[PDB]
Amino acid sequence: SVIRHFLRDDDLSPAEQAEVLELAAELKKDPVSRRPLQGPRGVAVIFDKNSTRTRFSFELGIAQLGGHAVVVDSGSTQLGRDETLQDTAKVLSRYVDAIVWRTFGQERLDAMASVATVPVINALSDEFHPCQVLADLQTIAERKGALRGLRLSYFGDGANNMAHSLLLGGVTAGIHVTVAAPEGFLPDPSVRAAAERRAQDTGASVTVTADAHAAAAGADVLVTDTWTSMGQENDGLDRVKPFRPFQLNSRLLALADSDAIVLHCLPAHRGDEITDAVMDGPASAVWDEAENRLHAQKALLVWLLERS
Amino acid sequence: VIRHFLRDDDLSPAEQAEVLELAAELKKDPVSRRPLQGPRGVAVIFDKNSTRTRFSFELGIAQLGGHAVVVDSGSTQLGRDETLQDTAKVLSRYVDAIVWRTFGQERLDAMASVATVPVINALSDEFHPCQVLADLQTIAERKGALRGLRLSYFGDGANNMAHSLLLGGVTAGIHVTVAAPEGFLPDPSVRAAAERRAQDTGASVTVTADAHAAAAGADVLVTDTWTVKPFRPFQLNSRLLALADSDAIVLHCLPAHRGDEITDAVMDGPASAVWDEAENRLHAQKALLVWLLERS
Amino acid sequence: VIRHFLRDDDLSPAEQAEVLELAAELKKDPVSRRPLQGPRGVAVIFDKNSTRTRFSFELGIAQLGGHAVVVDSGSTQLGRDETLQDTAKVLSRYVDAIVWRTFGQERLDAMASVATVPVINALSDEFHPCQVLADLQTIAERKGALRGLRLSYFGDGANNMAHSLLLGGVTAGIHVTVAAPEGFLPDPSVRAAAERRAQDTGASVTVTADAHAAAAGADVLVTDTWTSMGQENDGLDRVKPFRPFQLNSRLLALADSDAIVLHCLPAHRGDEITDAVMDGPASAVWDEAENRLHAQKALLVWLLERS
Ligand SMILES: FC(F)(F)c1cc(Br)c2nc[nH]c2c1
Repeated sequence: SVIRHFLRDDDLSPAEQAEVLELAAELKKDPVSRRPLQGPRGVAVIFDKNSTRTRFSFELGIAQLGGHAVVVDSGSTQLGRDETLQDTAKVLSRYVDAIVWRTFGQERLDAMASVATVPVINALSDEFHPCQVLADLQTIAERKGALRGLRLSYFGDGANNMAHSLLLGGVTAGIHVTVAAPEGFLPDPSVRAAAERRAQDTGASVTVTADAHAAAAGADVLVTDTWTSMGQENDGLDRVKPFRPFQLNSRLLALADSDAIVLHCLPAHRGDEITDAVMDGPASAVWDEAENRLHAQKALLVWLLERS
Repeated sequence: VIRHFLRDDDLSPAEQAEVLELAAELKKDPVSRRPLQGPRGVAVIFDKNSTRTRFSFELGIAQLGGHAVVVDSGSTQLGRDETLQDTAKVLSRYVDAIVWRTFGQERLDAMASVATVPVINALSDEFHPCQVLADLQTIAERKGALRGLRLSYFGDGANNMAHSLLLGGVTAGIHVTVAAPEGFLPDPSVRAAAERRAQDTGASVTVTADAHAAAAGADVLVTDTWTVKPFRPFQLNSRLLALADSDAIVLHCLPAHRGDEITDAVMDGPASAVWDEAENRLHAQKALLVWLLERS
Repeated sequence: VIRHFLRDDDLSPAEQAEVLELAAELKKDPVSRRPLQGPRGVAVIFDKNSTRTRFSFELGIAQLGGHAVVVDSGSTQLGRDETLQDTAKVLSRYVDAIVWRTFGQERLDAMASVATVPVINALSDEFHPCQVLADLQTIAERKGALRGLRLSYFGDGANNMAHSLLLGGVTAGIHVTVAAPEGFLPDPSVRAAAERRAQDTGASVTVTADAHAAAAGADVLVTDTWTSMGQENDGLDRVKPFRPFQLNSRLLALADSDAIVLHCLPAHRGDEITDAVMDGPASAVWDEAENRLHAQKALLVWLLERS
């Protein structure tokens, strides 16, 4: 049987992503009804950098599937350094049934997935955050119903992991995705081209614009994220001035549909990419969105384990 | 309607009695209560590591059917853009309770006003209320009724054990004496809260520099590490112990620096209940969790 | 009496055979034994971290129905804050067994002298007895009966793997050879203990600087890294003396044609072992690594029922 991995959002076809999201809704209703890891079987959860959301959602989600998460800070273990990556993956494949890895370069994930004989999941990387976007899609479906044909606009740094994954995962769900970002901060060209091609299959579309007002108008869903990740703090750029016109504020939200909702991958810098009034107001779905990391990641793991 | 346990007086006298009864029932049947079956999650967060706090809470939560997500001090420095209100809101979607070892009471109070699940003070600078629940469980199983008993704490009277022994002690009806040198006395608002609670239970509060009179007729003698000249007269030694009531029991929340605040002869002797006391952290904290969860 | 496992000879030949049989049974049926159901707790304490030791113990304890409380080295180190005796007395109230990776053997002996639960040496400076249980399980599943096999270890002859292959090997009736350069020889007390145990089992102990002689006709070839972190600053050139003892294709070709190769991992490819040997048909290093899980579960089951 071919071993399935989930490193980027387009690793699932449109029909596959729909199966995962339906399973996420089922598991939210009945959270201990699927026990593929009963035993317990192990799952490795490896961090090159920590995250409250990633830690809590995976460790508890794996336990609720009957399994046992072994949670490792790769800084402490010096992964890749004390032995080859291939040697590590061969031994992991003997102790666990899946590998969940938060790491930086996408090439590292690809390397691990090409040698491991268990599913590899990208918990969060520099280029993609596909588990967050599964949770986002679950949240949108909860509140709006059918995903096909919705209009979603993302604002801020157009080349970070959330911009890339909202493009790929959004068009895989049939959502028309707009990225509003200033010049110099636009999506990676190969990611954009992949999203445009996948959008053809689903009847969705990809738009990239510097006009925040135009991106917000008529939108069903508005999304933003922090303007700067940790690796970019020393990149030499002013990472405030280019982004101020793209702030998700009350004025911008008033341009979207009356029933629009707001999403934000945590953490948030209130006053930069998003204001208190929007973050804490009635259109915000950020806390359900964070909860749904637990359910959507469980669904992904059930689905990958069962097909591998 | 969400109950928290940040200081000993957060429990009324009747409520503390319920928790201690539950601790005794759970010591006898440790897997008979499964409110976290699933597993449901509990966060166990350390701003500063505490190995013995981690053992008792992590195993206790598991024996309730749950799964402890244990976060050590290394991640205390939250990353860029992380807050406390937002952390509390997210934790409340993943876990059914939050156990937190932090420093200032201000931080505990802040988490508790935002979180929609119970918050437990695992250990703080001002109070150690889970240790005192275990201490009261230890006294009761060895001596029976706590009301009327006479307890004396020796040493640093300004630290978290002195404060919690005052508040939790008088909540149980114990006559509490702190014996401490001049610069190391209870915080005055804590002392006043304890004097107030004591009127409801028939207990009392005494603060003295006279170790001999604190030990004289004591039923329970407690000490704790000092951190050093001002504490030497309060050393819990063979000599003070002779002054107490017969069958008096000695407590010490660990670790002990043998030959500083307490002697080998007292700690290894037949008055010592220090090992049962340490075990009872497990039972008393499980009881507290069961009790908080069913009211929240 | 409470049984501890601090060194390989803590098990008699008969008891070691019982543990290894249990490891084969647990490999077949990994969740059929639940002595820690509840869960009961097991302490897994690291004075220095070992990730593969963490994985195997943490999952193994869970599959016995228990809950491992894992303490990494980022906590205040045992012994500094209170006596080891005091710490052992508290641990004994919280858990049913203590698994500990520490440094000198006297710390293990101290903890076991007072603990009322079994103490297991996860890994120490002098011995690695759980790794050698996994090694023996691997050899037995690749070779059948252990008695009379010839095993040669190459490299630093005084590290924990050399000492444990000597002790655990002769306990199983294996003729053990340590091939090491002058000045890196087994501890004499350990060599004498292995020589005495070998009289009971028909085994033998050989120590030699002749790598070629040690490889010739061997059934099992073993090596390990030449240097631990603790040794990086010891002032020795820790490469030149060891290159004649590299486990490479030429050395392997001297052994029996059905010989297998073990390495407790991690490996430094190109130093103590070559890519060709470690990725070739004689290598059993991946089954070896997996068997840490099964052999340590067997040990825990066995110690818990005898204590
Ligand atoms: F699979 C093993 F063996 F347990 C493992 C896992 C990790 Br994550 C590691 N990081 C450095 N060495 C490692 C070894």
